[PDB]
Amino acid sequence: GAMLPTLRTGLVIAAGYADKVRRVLFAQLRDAIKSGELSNKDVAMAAGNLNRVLFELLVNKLKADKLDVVRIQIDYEVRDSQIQFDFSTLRVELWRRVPEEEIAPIVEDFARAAPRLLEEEIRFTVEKVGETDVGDVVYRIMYRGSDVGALIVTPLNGEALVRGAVVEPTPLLLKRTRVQVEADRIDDFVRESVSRLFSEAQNVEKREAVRVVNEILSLVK
Amino acid sequence: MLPTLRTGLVIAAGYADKVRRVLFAQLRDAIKSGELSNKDVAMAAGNLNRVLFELLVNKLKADKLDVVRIQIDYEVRDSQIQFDFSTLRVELWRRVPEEEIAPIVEDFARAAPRLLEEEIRFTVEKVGETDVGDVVYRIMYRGSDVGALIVTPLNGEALVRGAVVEPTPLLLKRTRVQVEADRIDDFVRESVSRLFSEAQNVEKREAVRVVNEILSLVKA
Amino acid sequence: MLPTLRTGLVIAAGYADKVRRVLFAQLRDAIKSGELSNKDVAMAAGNLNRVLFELLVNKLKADKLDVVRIQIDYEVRDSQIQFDFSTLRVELWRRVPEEEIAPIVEDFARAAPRLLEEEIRFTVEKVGETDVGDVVYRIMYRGSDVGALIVTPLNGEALVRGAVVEPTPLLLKRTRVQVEADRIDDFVRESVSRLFSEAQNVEKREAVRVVNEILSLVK
Amino acid sequence: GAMLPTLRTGLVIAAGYADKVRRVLFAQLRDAIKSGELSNKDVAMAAGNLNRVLFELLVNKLKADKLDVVRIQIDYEVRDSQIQFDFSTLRVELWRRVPEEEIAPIVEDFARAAPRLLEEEIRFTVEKVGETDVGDVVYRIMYRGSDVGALIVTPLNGEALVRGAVVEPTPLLLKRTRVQVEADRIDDFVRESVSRLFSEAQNVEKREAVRVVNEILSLVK
Repeated sequence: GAMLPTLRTGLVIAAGYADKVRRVLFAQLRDAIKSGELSNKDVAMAAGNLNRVLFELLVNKLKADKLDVVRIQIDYEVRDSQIQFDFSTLRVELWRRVPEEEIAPIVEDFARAAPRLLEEEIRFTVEKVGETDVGDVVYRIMYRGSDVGALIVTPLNGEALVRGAVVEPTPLLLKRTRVQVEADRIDDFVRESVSRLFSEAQNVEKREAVRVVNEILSLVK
Repeated sequence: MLPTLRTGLVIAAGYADKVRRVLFAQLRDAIKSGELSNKDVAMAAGNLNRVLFELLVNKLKADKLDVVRIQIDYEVRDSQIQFDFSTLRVELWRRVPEEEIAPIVEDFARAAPRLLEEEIRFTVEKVGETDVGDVVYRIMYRGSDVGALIVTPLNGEALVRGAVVEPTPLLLKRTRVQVEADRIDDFVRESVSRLFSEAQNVEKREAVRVVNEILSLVKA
Repeated sequence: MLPTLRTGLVIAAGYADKVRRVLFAQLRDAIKSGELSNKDVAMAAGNLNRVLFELLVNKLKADKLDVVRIQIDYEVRDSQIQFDFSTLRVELWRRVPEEEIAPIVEDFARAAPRLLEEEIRFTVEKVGETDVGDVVYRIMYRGSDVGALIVTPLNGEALVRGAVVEPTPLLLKRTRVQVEADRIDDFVRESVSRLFSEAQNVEKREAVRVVNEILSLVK
Repeated sequence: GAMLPTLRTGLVIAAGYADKVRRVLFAQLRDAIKSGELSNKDVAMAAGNLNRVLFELLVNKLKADKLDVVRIQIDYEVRDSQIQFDFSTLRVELWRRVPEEEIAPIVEDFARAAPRLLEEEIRFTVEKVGETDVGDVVYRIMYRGSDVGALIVTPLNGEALVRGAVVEPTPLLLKRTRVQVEADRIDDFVRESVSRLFSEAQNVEKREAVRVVNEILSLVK
C-alpha cells in the first residue's frame, strides 16, 4: 500500500536515454546490491528490459529523433530478491527539436539588438487591485499589458513605503523603499514611478519573486 | 578564448534561475576573492535573462513547458561582466502534447510484459575477413544495422564475440563453440538470436565501441 | 579570462569520468565545427587525468573514497587543448571513517522521532526602531543568532513577521495580533516560539534573504 | 513488503544540506502532490522536520563545519496522505575539509612539474596470471605496485595479438594489436612493451576499462 520508488531520467537527449536509465537504476539500487538483496546482473537485466521496451515505444512508435529530448519515469517494486516494473505507471514525455536552420537566423539577427536591451530600462505599468486590512494599497504590475508582478504601497504623510516584485522579463525584488510622494493621489504617484522604482530593484531567483508576488496579492484577496 | 555560460537542457519556465545559478557557480572564486561582487553577478545574470526573455518568448515563441538549451561566452574585465552576443546559441525543442503521446504509452504499458517474453530476433550479413582470418558479420534488427560479431575459426571449434546497440545494448562475451570451419556461416545465420538471448546487458557506449572495433578490422 | 574545466564535488574514485564528461560538454560545439576531434578531447582529458592522479596519490595522499573538487583553465591552440597549470585548483575533503560516524548516527536515530514533533524554543533580543518606527528583534536559538522579527505597532494592534534560518528555515508571514504598544517587548519575548510553531517551512535561501532584509532596516 | 523510496542528497557542502533535502523530496513527491495524494504543505513540513533533526545531528553531534561535505540518505513511506521517515535507515557520511593553507602550496609546487610530467610515458609493470583454455596468456597490469588492469596475449605464428585495459592512472583501452614476437619470448616482450603499447591506447570511461579487465581475468584457467 506504500508508494513505490520511481526511476526518473530527468531531461535527456533521446540518443542517451538508455545509459541514463541504466545509470539511474544502478544508483537507486546501490544499497540493495551491496546488501545482497540483488545482484548487479539483476539490475542490469531490469534496466536492459526497460530499455528494450523504451526502444520500441520511443524509436519505433513515437519516431523520436536521436536529437530530440525525452523524460521518462516508471515505478518499480523490489521484493524477494526480484525487481518488477509497474508499467501502468510508465510516463514518457517527448520534445521535438526545432531545426537549427529555423532558429539560427532569428538568434543571429536578435543578437544585434541585444547589447542595447542589456542596459535599457524596463518600462512597466500598474493597475490597482485593492487595499489590505491595514490600509496598504496593492497594485498588479504589467509588462507590455501582461501581468508580471505586484506592488504594495503603505501611505504615510507626503511619503510612502513601497515594496514589490516582478517575475518577467527578469525576476526583480523591490525591497522596502521610502519615497516622497508629490501627488495628491497615491495612484498617480505609483503610475508615474513604478518603472523608475524597479530600475533599482534587485535581481533575484524567480522562485523568490513568485513568493513575494503571491504574498502581496494574498493580502488583498 | 572565453568561459561559456551553459544551461544544459532546461524546461523553458526555469531558464532564468538556471542561468543565474550557473553564473554564480562559475564565478564563485572571483567573488570569494573580491574581484566581483555578488551584486555584479546578479545583475549580469539578470540582464542576460531579460535579453533571453525577449528572444525566447517573443521571437522564438517558446512555450513555458518547452525545452531550451542556451550558451553564450563572457569576459570578466575591470570587475564587470561582458557577454559576447556573437557566441549566443539557443536550441529549442517543442513539447509533444499529451494527447498524441498518452494513448501510445498506454499501449506499451499493456504490451510490455509479452514484449519482454519474446527472444529478440536478429539477422546477419557477412562483411569480410580480417588479417588473421577471423570472419566478421554485421547484425541487423528489423532490417536495420545494429551491431556486429566476429568469429575466430580454430581446429573444429570457434570463438565468437560481438555486440548490438539496439533494441537494447548487449555484449556477447568471448564464447567458445564446437563447429566445423565450413559451417560457421550456417552457424552464425542460424544462431545469432540464440547467442544474444544470453548476452550481457551493458551501456550503449560500450556496445557502440565494440561494434566499431570489430568493423574496423575489415575496413582498410 | 579563459574557459575553466570544473568538476564540482566528486568522489576521488570518479574524478576521471567527471573531468572527461565536463570537457566534452564544454567543447561540444568546437567538435561539431571540426575545430577539434573527439580524439583530441578524449586525449586531453586523459592526460589531465593522469597528472591529477599523481598529485592526488603522491602529494595530497587522497583516498579513493575522499571527496575532491578540481578546476583548471585551458585554451585551444591550433586544434589542441592546452591546460594552464598555474590555474590548477584542488580542494580535498577527507572521509571520516564509517566506524566513527555510525555509532553517533545510530544513537541519535533512536531519539530523532521524539525530537521531530517537539516545539522549537526561540529567544529574542531587541535591536531597535527602523526609520518609520517598526521595531526589529534578533531571534536566537540556543543562544545563537538565527533570525529576525519585525513588529509594526498599530492602534492596540501590531503586525509581526520574520524568519529564522536554523534549526530549520521558517518564515512567519504577516500576522496581526492584539497587543498594547507598551506590551510589545513582553509579548514578543513571550510568544516568539508559539508564533514560529506555525510558521511556513521554506528554503534556507528564502529565510536568509528575509532576515537580511529585516536587519538591514536597522543596520 | 516492497522496498521503500529513499531520499538521497548526493554530495553536498554542509551549509546547503537543508535545501538539497527539501528540493529532492519535492522532486520525488511531485506526482503525489499533483495527484492530490499530498499537499505542498505536507511535503514542506516533512522536509522541514527532517531538516530540524539533521541540524542537531550534523552541527551538534558530528560537529560538521559549514564548509565540510556530507551525503545523507533515509528511507520513507507515503501512504494515506501521510509521510513517515524510517530513522533506522538514516545514513550520513561526512568528509572534513583540508585547509587551503595546507593544500595550496603542495598544488603550486606540483604544477611546476605537471607539464614535464606529460612529456612522460606511463610506466606499467606486469605479472603473468595464467593461460586460458585456448592458450592465450593473461597478465595483470600494475601501476605503483598496485593492480590496475589486465592484458591478454594470443600467440599466432611468430606474431601475437595483444589487447587489454587499465583503470589507473587514467582509464585506457588497448585495442587488438598485432606484433612480431616468438612464442617463448612473450614474457620478455610484455615486460618491455606494455608501457609503449599503452602510450597509444584509447582513453575511455572508467567502466569501459573495468569491464574489459574483468572479462580478461575471467578467462583465466
